[PDB]
Amino acid sequence: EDGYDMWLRYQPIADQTLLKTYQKQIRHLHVAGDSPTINAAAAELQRGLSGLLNKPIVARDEKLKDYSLVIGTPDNSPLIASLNLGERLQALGAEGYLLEQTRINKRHVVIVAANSDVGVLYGSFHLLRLIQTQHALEKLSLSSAPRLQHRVVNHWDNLNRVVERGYAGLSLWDWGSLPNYLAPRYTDYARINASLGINGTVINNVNADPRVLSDQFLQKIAALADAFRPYGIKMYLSINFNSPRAFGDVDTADPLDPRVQQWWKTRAQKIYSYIPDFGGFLVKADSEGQPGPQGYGRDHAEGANMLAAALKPFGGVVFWRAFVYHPDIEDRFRGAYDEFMPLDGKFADNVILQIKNGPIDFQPREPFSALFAGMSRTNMMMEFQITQEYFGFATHLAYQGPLFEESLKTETHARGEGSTIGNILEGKVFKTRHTGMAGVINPGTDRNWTGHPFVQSSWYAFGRMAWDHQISAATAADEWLRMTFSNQPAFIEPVKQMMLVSREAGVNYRSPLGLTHLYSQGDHYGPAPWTDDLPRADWTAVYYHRASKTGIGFNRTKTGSNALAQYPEPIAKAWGDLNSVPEDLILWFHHLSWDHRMQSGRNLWQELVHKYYQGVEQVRAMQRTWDQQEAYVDAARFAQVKALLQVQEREAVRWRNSCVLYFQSVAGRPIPANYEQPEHDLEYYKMLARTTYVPEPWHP
Amino acid sequence: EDGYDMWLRYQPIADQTLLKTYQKQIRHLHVAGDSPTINAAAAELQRGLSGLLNKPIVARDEKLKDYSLVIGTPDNSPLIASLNLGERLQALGAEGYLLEQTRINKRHVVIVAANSDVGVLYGSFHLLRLIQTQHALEKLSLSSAPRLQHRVVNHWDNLNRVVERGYAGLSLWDWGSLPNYLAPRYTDYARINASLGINGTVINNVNADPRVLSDQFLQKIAALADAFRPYGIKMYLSINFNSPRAFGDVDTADPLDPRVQQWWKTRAQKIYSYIPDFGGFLVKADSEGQPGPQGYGRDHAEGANMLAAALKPFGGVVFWRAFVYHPDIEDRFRGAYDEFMPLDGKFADNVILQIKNGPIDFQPREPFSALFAGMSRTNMMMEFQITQEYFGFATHLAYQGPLFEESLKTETHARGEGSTIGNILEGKVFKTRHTGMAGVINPGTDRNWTGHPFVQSSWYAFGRMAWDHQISAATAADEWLRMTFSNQPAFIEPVKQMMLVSREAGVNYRSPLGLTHLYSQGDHYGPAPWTDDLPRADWTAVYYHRASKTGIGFNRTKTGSNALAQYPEPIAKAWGDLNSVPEDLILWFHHLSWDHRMQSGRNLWQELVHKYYQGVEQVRAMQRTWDQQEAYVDAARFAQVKALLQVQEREAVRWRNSCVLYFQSVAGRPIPANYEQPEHDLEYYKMLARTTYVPEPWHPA
Ligand SMILES: O=C(O)[C@H]1O[C@@H](O)[C@H](O)[C@@H](O)[C@@H]1O
Ligand SMILES: O=C(O)[C@H]1O[C@@H](O)[C@H](O)[C@@H](O)[C@@H]1O
Ligand SMILES: [Co+2]
Ligand SMILES: [Co+2]
Ligand SMILES: [Co+2]
Ligand SMILES: [Co+2]
Ligand SMILES: [Co+2]
Ligand SMILES: [Co+2]
Ligand SMILES: [Co+2]
Ligand SMILES: [Co+2]
Repeated sequence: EDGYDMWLRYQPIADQTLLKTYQKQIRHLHVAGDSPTINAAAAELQRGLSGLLNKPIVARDEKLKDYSLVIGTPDNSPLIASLNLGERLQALGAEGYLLEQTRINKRHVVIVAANSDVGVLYGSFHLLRLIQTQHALEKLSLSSAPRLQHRVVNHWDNLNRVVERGYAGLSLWDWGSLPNYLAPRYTDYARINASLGINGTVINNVNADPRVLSDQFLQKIAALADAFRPYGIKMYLSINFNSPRAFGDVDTADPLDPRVQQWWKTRAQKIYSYIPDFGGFLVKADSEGQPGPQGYGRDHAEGANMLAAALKPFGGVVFWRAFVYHPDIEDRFRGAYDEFMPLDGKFADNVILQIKNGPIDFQPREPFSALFAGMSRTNMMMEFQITQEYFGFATHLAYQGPLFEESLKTETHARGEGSTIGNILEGKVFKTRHTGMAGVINPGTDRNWTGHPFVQSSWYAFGRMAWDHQISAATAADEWLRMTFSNQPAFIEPVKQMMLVSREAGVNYRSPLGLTHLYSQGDHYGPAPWTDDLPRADWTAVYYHRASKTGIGFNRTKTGSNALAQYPEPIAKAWGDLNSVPEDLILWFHHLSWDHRMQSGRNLWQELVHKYYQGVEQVRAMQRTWDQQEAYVDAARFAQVKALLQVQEREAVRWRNSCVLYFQSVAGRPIPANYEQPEHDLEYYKMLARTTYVPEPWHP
Repeated sequence: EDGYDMWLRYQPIADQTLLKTYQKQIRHLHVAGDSPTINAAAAELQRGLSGLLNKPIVARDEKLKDYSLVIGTPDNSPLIASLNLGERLQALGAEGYLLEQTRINKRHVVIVAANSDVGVLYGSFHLLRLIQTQHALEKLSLSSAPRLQHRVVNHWDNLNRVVERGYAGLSLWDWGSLPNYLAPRYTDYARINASLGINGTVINNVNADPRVLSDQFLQKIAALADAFRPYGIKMYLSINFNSPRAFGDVDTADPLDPRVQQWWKTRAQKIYSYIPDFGGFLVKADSEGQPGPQGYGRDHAEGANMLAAALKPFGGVVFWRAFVYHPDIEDRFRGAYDEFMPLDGKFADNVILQIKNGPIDFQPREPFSALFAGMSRTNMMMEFQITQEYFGFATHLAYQGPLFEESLKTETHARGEGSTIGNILEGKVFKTRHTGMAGVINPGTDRNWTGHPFVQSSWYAFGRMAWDHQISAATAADEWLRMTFSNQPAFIEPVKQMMLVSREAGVNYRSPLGLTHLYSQGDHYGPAPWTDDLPRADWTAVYYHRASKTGIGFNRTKTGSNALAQYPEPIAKAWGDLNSVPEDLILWFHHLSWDHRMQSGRNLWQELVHKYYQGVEQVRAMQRTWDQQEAYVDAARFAQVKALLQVQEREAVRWRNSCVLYFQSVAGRPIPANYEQPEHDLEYYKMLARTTYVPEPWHPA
């Protein structure tokens, strides 16, 4: 087990009694269709069922045999059509499916039925997943349809193949051999994502390279799109807003200039000539030095709509990112909301605003982005981070399922109770239909795709939750563990719990209690809570914590930056009152004296120290848990995860010591005597922050 | 087949009659020894014999059974000791071995015998290679010993894991998880190299990062050294000469300053505390902006000997590179020789001067470095390039065996006939202390290690030739093809010939007839023969070709730069006379009229055009040959190679068109009508040279 198969490990079912039951139920595979998508589904079931059932199961179009798996749509499978499923199939829409044990002409069958070929593909992966996770097929009757339209992955890949915030190898896209070489890995990539129902990929960096739009690269990109197409995955590209200028075709990129409008229209025509089902564009504009409409004195709707008009005739959409923040505003927290709220309703219907979970930048815990509860006439989609930019690159174990679930189940009170982020994303709160979730996965050429084996779990949870935003972190972990490692209950339970606590451990040894943005700049690998004196104050650490001798925290109430007024009144009320604000967010909104007493009975200084030490203890406990699993895991992945956890414990100690000593130097309070005192001083940790190997190929 | 096993593919022998013979001969595996190295040999034989013979063969220390493979030294194997092999075995030295079908206590056996445990490991790999290449074991009686002492690989790896002139992925060394995580791939890397007898590795870039010497990194590096040790591979590091300054410990790096001398002594003590058998240092100094003794007004012997003194108490060596050339000399070709000859005899005995094959920079064909025939009182070693910096990155097929053989068999006449480069390296010409060969391999994390499958063949040939410098490119290709793809004769023959022509094809479409250095600067991906106006003239293209309306070539005879006078007289004579100079080197030494008539009957302009067009035709023929092999190769590697050959053909056309049109613009002569006229004009190719995606993660400064 080198991890190349990820969670699609088609190994013989270990439970011998259960295996016999599956072998009795699925003796044949019946597939009448022959479209590329159905062929992909048939190929997956043939390899999957053959591996899991430990016998050759070959896809055939022959007279129906007893105990068959039968797949198709009413349009390509007369057997499925003969069942007259009607309304039951109608509720499934364009991507849903039905899995059911039933009878066709007295033959025992299990059907994978859908309206479309892609629905059949998704249903086929779910059928395999039921077997992978040792679920019974007897009396099976279930249907599912995705809750979000655009379920996409994002890759911050540069064309030189270095990945920005990439800890898993070089970019998968081998430009030097494209379009000529159709590497099997491109198909495996499609299989991995299709297994989760992901239907779109943005292959290139948001810090966008205009070359992706050149003929040379569109031909290369078309080969990738061709490989992804049978798996239902549309191709998307990040664009550079100054492309008309970069190509030397127009002397401006102003979206109101007709020559610019025309340049994009012609470029869209060129794209669709190579990729007739091209999805559209991802846009990072007027942010962190990336060009945009504001560079020409135009607004974000003017820029987005210009691109959207170029795509409209071809059915393309614009994912316009809301990650924008000017350095001269009072409070970066307020930035995106103040930029986009005035534009609510001004965007075309093929524009979707892509918004990070929180208003800062993927920090270990952030409150929900106020834009989600404020934009009522604009399509929106979520952007989550999977790659561990802020959770320890490829050496820390940090399952992100809990972060995603926490976000999705957050009640916003935007329009009564039930205004959860998930419900907003689904479109039910504000009544929009163009919906989605994007996940910044940044995998690479490492054999296991993600570097750290457990980053696979985060990619997994993300795709499951993009399909159904109410799926819990626990449910996704249970499936992933079964698929990736073992179905042994004695293994599943402790490892699931280890996964579930890992996110919180990552918060605790870095920045608990509402602290944030304490990382070394600009690499983000280790601690640097002392960081000050950068060209922009909002890229420093002290800007966020505002620690002094008397207190800590950032006042975002009415008496401070009043960012709380950007939220619905029930949220502003709950978070603005010290009696009701969650302690896990408190320092985002309140500047508190070090003597403030917390729910635990500790004062704030004591609670801060307790949290930092708790995070290290949580890592140590993960170490012990993992060591207990040696009998259930292959020796190679066991040894790898054991080793990485040692690296993580060492780094967590460095984080803890650096931060506790830093805040001690500012507060002037002792570390309570029960704790192991750091043996080195703050100056030593400032030296480790200069000399600690930053393990990433890309650099700021 | 994803190429991860490279040439150690232990799959069942396909010839069923032959398989049965092997199965009859090797029924058991007997190993009495238990040192780490013997254990590694035993594990290799267990997995190798089990795979090749398609039956479980487990290494055991039990009473000898009939039809056993028995391995060991007289010191660790009483069975081998009982044969009283004496002088025959002893003559094979510290790394050699004997493979022999014989009898012990009336049992039929095949022995893998050596004086040392590493000799047993090397012999075990040769035993497996005999089976992998379908050689008979009946009456087997062969011995071998390496002809060079230091058989080393070099990795131009940066600590961020980006590889300089690396076309095969990120650096293998995962610094973020070291030393804690002992990745299996580190052992597989040691197996690959040990299978060729490679006994050293320099893991980091010659453009050296001082951090490798920090305690933090030495701990990491020690884990790698630990993984490599059972396989006989010593660890070496490239050093930055300014390290005492970079560490903030000394305000100078002057090798004559006692504080500097002491810094390195203390540093060596720290290294050896982590890695007790550390091999030593590779040094790129006073070259291309890298620091060195000349920065302190000292010479390269003063610098090298300072480092060598630090290592001497621990048995370490300094590989001091001769790749040095100042921008203000009249002819770069003369540089290394003029720098180092005055220092011949001044280097300490644990210093070895590491010299590239040619005096420029790994160009597709270079004449031999004159230093090899001149330095008669200094230890020398060869440096060859495997990574295809100048042969097309990871997209062109270019087996380098012929380049290495061409070099090693070149007669230099240093001390009369028999003064081949190989014999010089072996120590037979000048009678020297330390010998060796280094190969810049630059593999990475790509599943197949080398990107292009065929780069594996170059690494293979390199290690084979480091063991025995008289091994031909053809022999190494025959072995490699058998081990990597197929033993079918109908496959081997045409693919071997394809491999053998591939180097020449790469010369032909880039820079034939003694032309050189026509690449895009500084990435080296594509053609740029017009390159002029760089900060240093010796980094341009025009500096080398000197093309004009009347002629082309660089005068290195007595009437020009007289670089020929740096060679032994018979070479200076042969190359300086137009009647005897090889046409494949001619423009290195002569500036010739475009009307000069070549051996073929063509004038020089016509010959130049013919060679550039021939190179493209040679790639097209490689495509046709490869297509004919579909039945013999697995579908995945077949498809990959087919596709890469398409990329190569397209790029070779770009090269051809760019260079022919460029030289045409200068000569003002027509491309003969028999040749297909380029798809576009010279200005268009000057545009493709700005627009053509450079497929490498690393970029020049
Ligand atoms: O989302 C973004 O555009 C940016 O997000 C930040 O988290 C990363 O540090 C930066 O590399 C990205 O370009
Ligand atoms: O040998 C060397 O030091 C140099 O060789 C040249 O061929 C390479 O362009 C350069 O990247 C190396 O550093
Ligand atoms: Co893994
Ligand atoms: Co980059
Ligand atoms: Co735990
Ligand atoms: Co206190
Ligand atoms: Co290969
Ligand atoms: Co670099
Ligand atoms: Co050929
Ligand atoms: Co002519």
